[PDB]
Amino acid sequence: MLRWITAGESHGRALVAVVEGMVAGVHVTSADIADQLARRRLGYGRGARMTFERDAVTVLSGIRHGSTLGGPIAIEIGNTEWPKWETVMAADPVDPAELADVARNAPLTRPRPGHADYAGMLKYGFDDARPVLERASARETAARVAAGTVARAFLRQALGVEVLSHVISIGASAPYEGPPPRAEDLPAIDASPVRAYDKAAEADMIAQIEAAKKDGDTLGGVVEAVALGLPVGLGSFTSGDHRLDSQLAAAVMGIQAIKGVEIGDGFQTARRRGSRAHDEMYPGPDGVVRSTNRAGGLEGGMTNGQPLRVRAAMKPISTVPRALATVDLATGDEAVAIHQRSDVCAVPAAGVVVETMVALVLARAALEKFGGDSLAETQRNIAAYQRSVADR
Amino acid sequence: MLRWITAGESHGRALVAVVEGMVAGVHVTSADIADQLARRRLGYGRGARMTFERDAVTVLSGIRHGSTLGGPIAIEIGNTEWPKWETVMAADPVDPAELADVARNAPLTRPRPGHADYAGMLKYGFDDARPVLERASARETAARVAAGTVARAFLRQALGVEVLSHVISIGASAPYEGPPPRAEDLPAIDASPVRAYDKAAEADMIAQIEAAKKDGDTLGGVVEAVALGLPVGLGSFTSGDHRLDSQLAAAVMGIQAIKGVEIGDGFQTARRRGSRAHDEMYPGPDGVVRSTNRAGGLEGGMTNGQPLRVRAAMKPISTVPRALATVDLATGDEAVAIHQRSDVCAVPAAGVVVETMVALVLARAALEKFGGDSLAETQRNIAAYQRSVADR
Amino acid sequence: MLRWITAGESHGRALVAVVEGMVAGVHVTSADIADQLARRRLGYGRGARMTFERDAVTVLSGIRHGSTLGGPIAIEIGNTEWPKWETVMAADPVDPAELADVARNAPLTRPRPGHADYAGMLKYGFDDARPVLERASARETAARVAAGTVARAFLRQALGVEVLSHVISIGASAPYEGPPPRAEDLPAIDASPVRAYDKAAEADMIAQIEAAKKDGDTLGGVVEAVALGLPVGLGSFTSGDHRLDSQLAAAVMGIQAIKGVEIGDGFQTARRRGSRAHDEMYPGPDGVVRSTNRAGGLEGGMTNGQPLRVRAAMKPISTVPRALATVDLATGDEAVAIHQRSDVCAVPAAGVVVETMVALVLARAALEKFGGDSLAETQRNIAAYQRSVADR
Amino acid sequence: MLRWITAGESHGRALVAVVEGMVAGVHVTSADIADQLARRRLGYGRGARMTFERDAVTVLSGIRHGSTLGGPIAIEIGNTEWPKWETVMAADPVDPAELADVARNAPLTRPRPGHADYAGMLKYGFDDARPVLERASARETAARVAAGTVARAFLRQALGVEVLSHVISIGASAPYEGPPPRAEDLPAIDASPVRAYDKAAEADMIAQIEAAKKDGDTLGGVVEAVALGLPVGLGSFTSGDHRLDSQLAAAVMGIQAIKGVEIGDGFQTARRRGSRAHDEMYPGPDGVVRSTNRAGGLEGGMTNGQPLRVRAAMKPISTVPRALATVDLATGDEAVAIHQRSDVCAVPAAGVVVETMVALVLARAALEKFGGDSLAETQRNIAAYQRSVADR
Ligand SMILES: NC(=O)c1cccnc1
Ligand SMILES: NC(=O)c1cccnc1
Ligand SMILES: NC(=O)c1cccnc1
Ligand SMILES: NC(=O)c1cccnc1
Ligand SMILES: [Cl-]
Ligand SMILES: [Cl-]
Ligand SMILES: [Cl-]
Ligand SMILES: [Cl-]
Ligand code: NA
Ligand code: NA
Ligand code: NA
Ligand code: NA
Ligand code: NA
Ligand code: NA
Ligand code: NA
Ligand code: NA
Repeated sequence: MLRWITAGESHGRALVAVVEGMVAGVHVTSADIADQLARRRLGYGRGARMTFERDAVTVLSGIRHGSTLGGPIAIEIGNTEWPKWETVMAADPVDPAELADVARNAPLTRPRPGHADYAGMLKYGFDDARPVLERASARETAARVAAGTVARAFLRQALGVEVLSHVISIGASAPYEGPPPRAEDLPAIDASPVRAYDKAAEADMIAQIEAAKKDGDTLGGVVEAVALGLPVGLGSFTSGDHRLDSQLAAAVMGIQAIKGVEIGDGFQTARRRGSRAHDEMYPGPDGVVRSTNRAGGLEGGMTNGQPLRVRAAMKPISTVPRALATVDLATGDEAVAIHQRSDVCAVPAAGVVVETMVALVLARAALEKFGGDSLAETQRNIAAYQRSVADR
Repeated sequence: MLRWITAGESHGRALVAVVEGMVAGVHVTSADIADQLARRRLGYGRGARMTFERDAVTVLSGIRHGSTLGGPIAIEIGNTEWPKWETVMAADPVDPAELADVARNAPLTRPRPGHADYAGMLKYGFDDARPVLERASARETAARVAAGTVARAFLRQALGVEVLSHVISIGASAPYEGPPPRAEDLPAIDASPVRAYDKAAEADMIAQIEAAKKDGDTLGGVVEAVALGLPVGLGSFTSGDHRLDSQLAAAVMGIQAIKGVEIGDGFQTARRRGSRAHDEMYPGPDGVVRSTNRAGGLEGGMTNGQPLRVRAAMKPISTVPRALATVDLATGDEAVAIHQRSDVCAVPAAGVVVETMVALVLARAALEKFGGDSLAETQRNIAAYQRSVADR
Repeated sequence: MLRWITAGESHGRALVAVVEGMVAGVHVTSADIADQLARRRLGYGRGARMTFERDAVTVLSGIRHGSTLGGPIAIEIGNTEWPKWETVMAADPVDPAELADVARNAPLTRPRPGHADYAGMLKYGFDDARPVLERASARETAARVAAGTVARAFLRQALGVEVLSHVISIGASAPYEGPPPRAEDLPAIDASPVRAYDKAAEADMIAQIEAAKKDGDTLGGVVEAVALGLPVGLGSFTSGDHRLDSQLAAAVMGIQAIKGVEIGDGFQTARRRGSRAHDEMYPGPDGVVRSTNRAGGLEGGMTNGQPLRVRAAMKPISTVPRALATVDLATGDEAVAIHQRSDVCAVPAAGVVVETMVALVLARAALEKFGGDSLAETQRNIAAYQRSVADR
Repeated sequence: MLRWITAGESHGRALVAVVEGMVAGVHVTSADIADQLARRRLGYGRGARMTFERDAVTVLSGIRHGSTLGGPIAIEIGNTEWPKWETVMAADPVDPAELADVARNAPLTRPRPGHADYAGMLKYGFDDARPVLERASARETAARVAAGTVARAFLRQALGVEVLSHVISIGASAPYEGPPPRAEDLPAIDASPVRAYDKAAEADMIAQIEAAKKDGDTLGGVVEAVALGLPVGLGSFTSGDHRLDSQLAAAVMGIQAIKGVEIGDGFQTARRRGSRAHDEMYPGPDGVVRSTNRAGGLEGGMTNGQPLRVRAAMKPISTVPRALATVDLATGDEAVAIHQRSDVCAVPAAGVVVETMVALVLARAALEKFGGDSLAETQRNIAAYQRSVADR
């Protein structure tokens, strides 16, 4: 089975992604990985969060001469700020007397509302929030995106599938409810300050961000990931855990700051009558065709061949300076929460991470159905299935 | 690790639930299971879907004298309609000539929009939808509820945790946005025709159902499961898959007809400014207290001690008679989809299933943190943790 | 992924096996299951352990008209002795005053050396061994064999693979070290009182059993499972857990009373020089051929196309009357262990269980490589792989 | 759950180990890791396999100031020979014309008997053995040992458990069948050229190696890992996969070149009568005591408190120069296998790897029973269990 794991602290020496169970023969390079990582730098005000200097990407294992080997793929992402943190986040012991004179090593005892700090401190018995926030930080999503690049390459090469995203709403903007983009629209989306597909929505969202920035506040939003070209029959109806919507929901809701996930029209579908809620089927040249995609490409836990549409609701992830009451756990005193990040809105970049998690799940589901140990083998199995479906 | 699996076809001989990894010493009985199963009969018009005769519950393994043994727990739920289906759904071969004279055995070749039928037929290479719909059917949720009863008993006995649900909206009703219920409110909720906690919302929802029923249409809705009494620190921030919101989203989205999941204020949180989106913390007698629960009891992937609130969006699950165009896959001809169920709205009963899936995930997470092989052992570990938290 | 789980107590109402992840379209019937279950009745003196009355087999789910459906397959095996145990092993509470008058309900507080009793009592905090021995009992292997029948059917139909076993040694017999049997030899083996393939070894083993029976003692032995017809490349070298020898060792060592597992010549291979330890390769008509199979069909974690040979060492599983000192945990007093079973040797029947566990692992590994959701799909993928190998 | 994964090719840039699910608060350092890695350099003739220059160890994540953080722990092990391989094993594409002039890049088309080469080439559709041998190589066991160090630290700190190993036999030596060593014996064992605990066996084994070295041959052997101080009740009898012997067998048999695994007296137990096969129990001051440990510390799938003894049979792992016939898969011609390693015997070093795999499994099983997210929490749970057992 395709599996992925991330490791690293935000201010540690490096991040690591390991992907296990990918077939041999998939073409992917360090440049491909760096290109996807660069897409996390996108978005109005993103420079408040990310440093200009790009981190070094190193493929440590599992790829030779631009082709996967079949074994575990380990990718390392450096931390350009490591020299500042090499004592505070040293792996090995440091003289506590030396540490006592390092202002940067001071414990953090005032948990931020909305973050892992409080519950994590209690759970792990930490008197300092540092070990919690270092691992909880959305910097970890860089490692996800490295892993996701492998999944993306597989999906394109094996199935001709493309994954992209666009932003539906930020703050109080009027949601974009038109058709999703296609792959050819990605350049324009990624050139939008808010990674919008619609110009009216783009202007509205930019205005929301400007107003929040002026007020010293922060915003969340809704993003839609779109996967095009999928075959019918990934996922299964045979049990709850095998339903592709279950798997996608796990992967997307597990992203930092995500508080909701929908497939297609989601919560709006729940407000519709059955006569207008579903996608009717009609005869077409090369099989059954639909005129609507309210289902968002999944029915009964499986891909139906329509575009897959997965929406994620992101809470505002940056703590508002001076606004939020908390408690100093060291003393029990009232306190004010201090922020770790200063960006107003991370929704556009969060979209890129949603794409990644969707790609990983889709690649896993494809390998479950089509099997194979090399790309050519998987491709033969796919072709045979496609022929058997066509011959119906 | 706590694990659960369901088996059975809707019209097969019986359903089976197996729960593996529950500690010994949890008090649970066949009567407890039957009581939870009875809660699936709740809801206005539910008798259109469920037969009056109650199915037989049999505990086959893993419980002795009302106490779990520590091994796998297998629960069987009979099918009162089996005599009608004992040939059509016979496990063993039947003379195809005999089968040819059984009208009930006719293949189903007109997939219903919104259901597993089409994709499942293609995926598994079936020329008949029967094997797909028999396993995809929400009758399988009975087996889930049997398993969930074990989880519920554990949560109550080990942690003093209660799980309940109430309905937020059905069709175009105005959503109930007030506080959630407590455990003591469950009798009144379960006595409501729409399992509502609010009388205004109840009337509105009943009206929606009446109008849909008159129009020969069907409805979905939104339900909120609520878990009370949880300790701080179930789930973790250490990776996406360990976040309790990820796990809950998987379990809830994997329920038939669910198209969206939210934690707390979910999608509305994405429309709020950071200054009003989160739950501020204040000093209190026995620790930190909050005045709001916008987070729905989870922050950074972990329980924070507030009520857990998980909302599920359900599409309308019953196919509207004569409304939906489809294709006869045998001929390629246009067709009209024929319904398998006739109930207008299954939202209230679906709430009971959401409760079950939440309970299973919570029990698994509790056993992950607190360990133990017997209830008394787990309880000692819980008490020690609670003391260590209190002593802060 | 193919998964299997067993549930049941020895004296409970029934056993249940559930197999999840088997493809649709595999031909298997209740008669096939009963036939494999009957093979557990084989062996000299087996009637000391098994009652003459055959247990009822019922397929509850996942098979229709003799063909798998693709969903979970649940098989129930009745307990003919249930009426004797229906109070002592009742699932629901019984008046403790009534129980106090039932001699059969007396707690067991004298753990048997060599069994789960002592450690299980301590682990789970039981003051009675009953709940431990009821689940630990090798009666549970009946449920394994039911599950294994599904795996066997798949292996035969998809790959033309056969799994069998023969006994190498019992007690102090001289081990049979000749070639393994082929499928056509199974009738003769199953007709042997000790399921031997060699007549000299058969006589020696029968003599050992006769001597032990006269002395009131018990015996273990060594069995070899053999799987024929496997394709090259099941399992992988990419990590320890993916090595097929790792997976087979887990499955076989997890059988009750097994204390050792070898692949091919195992421990003897460790005593040989490299010049005589391995299987040299030579040109042949339809590919590479070997003249020896010291490796037992696995090299570097993968099938090499030779017969797979897996040997299991079984300790003597029946407690010797009056021989073994133990402690009464209720009092701390010295005691003598009392036996639960009276058979001298269960090695022949244990062989049948080893076959089953090998079949389950092989079926899982085949589905991992070849994928597919229906048998025809898996078969096409297999054929394509076989062609690609042949074309080398 | 505790999980471990390794990544890396033998001649790649680096190896990586990731351990997920270890509690926070375990004291472990890069020096501890390097010390365990150094123990792989032990053994007569080991310098034929390992280069004098020690590889760099870098802890990338999951440990701060010598204490685990609770998140994933990633450890990197450098490759001192990388400059020689940086083109041949480059991750990114290299001009095939440039590669054509690099003798080191020549494909390997003559699979070695006894290795992954042949089956791996066929499985993955490789025309070159290089990608197979690079990942299959026992160099990967360095990454295992890095991960195992974390497990070892946890076992010592949480449970007072020590894991060690000694060599039982090499080639045709007379096996050492005396008592196992204790922790205090490790210095002497690690100072033995063959890591023997017995002086007679040591001399015999050294003689075997000398004779094989003179004859240009290679040897395997048998090693015993010993774990001391374990609590009663790790593992379970509730299913085959939960039996600790199953889990240990998987972990040990998954080590390169291992062809057999035994618990305690293993295969010899299968040749004994029940009256002499098991460990009788007697009253003692602080509980039940045994006078023998034929069981090797496990009964019914669980630790019984005696020393755990796990034996592994290793085939000879280095290919004998000029001895083994194979086939050139490029041409179909007969060929002779060429060796990748030149050491006569790797049994002593293999023992260190067996220790590591045992430690990982034991740590996982301990965390399953005792739970906890920090060491102090786990320790409290352990103490409470120990008290509850003592109070019996
Ligand atoms: N990159 C980010 O800052 C981010 C924040 C939240 C979710 N995903 C990504
Ligand atoms: N019981 C039901 O009919 C049902 C339908 C959809 C989801 N959950 C339960
Ligand atoms: N059927 C049996 O009695 C048995 C005993 C031990 C192992 N496998 C089967
Ligand atoms: N280090 C080694 O060479 C080795 C070989 C085989 C098994 N384990 C380790
Ligand atoms: Cl912040
Ligand atoms: Cl319907
Ligand atoms: Cl016995
Ligand atoms: Cl070699
Ligand atoms: Na390929
Ligand atoms: Na669409
Ligand atoms: Na208890
Ligand atoms: Na609330
Ligand atoms: Na088929
Ligand atoms: Na053979
Ligand atoms: Na600690
Ligand atoms: Na010992």
